[PDB]
Amino acid sequence: LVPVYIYSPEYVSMCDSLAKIPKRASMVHSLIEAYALHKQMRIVKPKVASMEEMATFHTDAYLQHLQKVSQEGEYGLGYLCPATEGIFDYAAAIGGATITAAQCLIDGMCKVAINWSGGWHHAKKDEASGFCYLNDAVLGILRLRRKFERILYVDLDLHHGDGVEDAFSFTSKVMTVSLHKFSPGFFPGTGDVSDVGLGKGRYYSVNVPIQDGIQDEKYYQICESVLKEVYQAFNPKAVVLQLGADTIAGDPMCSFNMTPVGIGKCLKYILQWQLATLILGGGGYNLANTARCWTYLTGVILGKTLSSEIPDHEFFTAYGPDYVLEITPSCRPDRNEPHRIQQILNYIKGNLKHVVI
Ligand SMILES: CN(C)c1ccc(C(=O)NCCCCCCC(=O)NO)cc1
Ligand SMILES: [K+]
Ligand SMILES: [K+]
Ligand SMILES: [Zn+2]
Repeated sequence: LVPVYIYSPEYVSMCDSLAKIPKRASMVHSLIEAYALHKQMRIVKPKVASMEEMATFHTDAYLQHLQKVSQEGEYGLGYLCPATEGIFDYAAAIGGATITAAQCLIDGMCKVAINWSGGWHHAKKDEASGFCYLNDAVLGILRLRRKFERILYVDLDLHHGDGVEDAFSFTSKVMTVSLHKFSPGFFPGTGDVSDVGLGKGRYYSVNVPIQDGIQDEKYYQICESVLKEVYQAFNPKAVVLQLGADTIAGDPMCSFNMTPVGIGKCLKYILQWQLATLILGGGGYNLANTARCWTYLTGVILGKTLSSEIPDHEFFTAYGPDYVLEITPSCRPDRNEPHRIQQILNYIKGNLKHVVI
């Protein structure tokens, strides 16, 4: 019935410590609360993932090493994933939160479960990557598999959801769809349209490479085109949706030129399928804009229209100088040639023809 909102004071305090997005969790929760949206959701405390729960995907060797280094502060713990004190605990908290959301969906407690602090899509079974030390999305998908036969993973973060795609590269039980920037030197470097999965999983991986400057209209046209085909061919029983906000105009990633409205249209399209849906966050480095985005998306989920004026709350000053919920696109050029986008969409349409349930 009402959406499940994964939250607890302890969980947010933990997430707030993440070095790349300091206090972002509190900002997001704070704005959602200022709009009184929590009163329309079922608040559920997340559990902490146990070593064995994390091991449903990650290797013991990796988890044991992560735990060891987290104690002092060849597993990818380099420049992007430094071994800081307590990182194992922060990771287990987020993995546990996504698993908890998955469990709520399986129990039929709700049709939609939200963990805005999740979405660490780059982590591999035995390697940390791109600020991600644990892949909570994979953990949630594996939990959902207990109830739902086919799971669709959709990743709208600016970056390719390589960790999730790789985890399920060889299977047809989980289809991964990622829309992302694909350019020379842009992390992680994978996900061209020709990347369709491997072996029994061939054609069960979908990738839409996009160039700088994409805006809401074209982005939704692409997303609707792909998801329509995906739904028809794959007939998913549940969905895990990653909504990293690093695609939003104003993000220091300076790549895409989206607004929450565009991402909201993609979300609505998925919500109309009326399937169990696990909602996750992800990237988003302009903190106030990420809070604006996810708060607006929470409103979309609840079917509510929010006031344009940012309500007074703990982080009010961060929304200056205009203090409004809407985000204005930049004047950066759209580098996406219509013909190339059309080619990409047709290539994908053709690939999905190979998918038959
Ligand atoms: C010259 N020098 C020392 C460097 C140059 C470039 C990078 C980099 O791109 N790093 C990758 C940035 C991480 C992208 C992950 C963001 C995200 O939200 N993923 O989902 C690093 C160092
Ligand atoms: K993506
Ligand atoms: K797959
Ligand atoms: Zn990202």
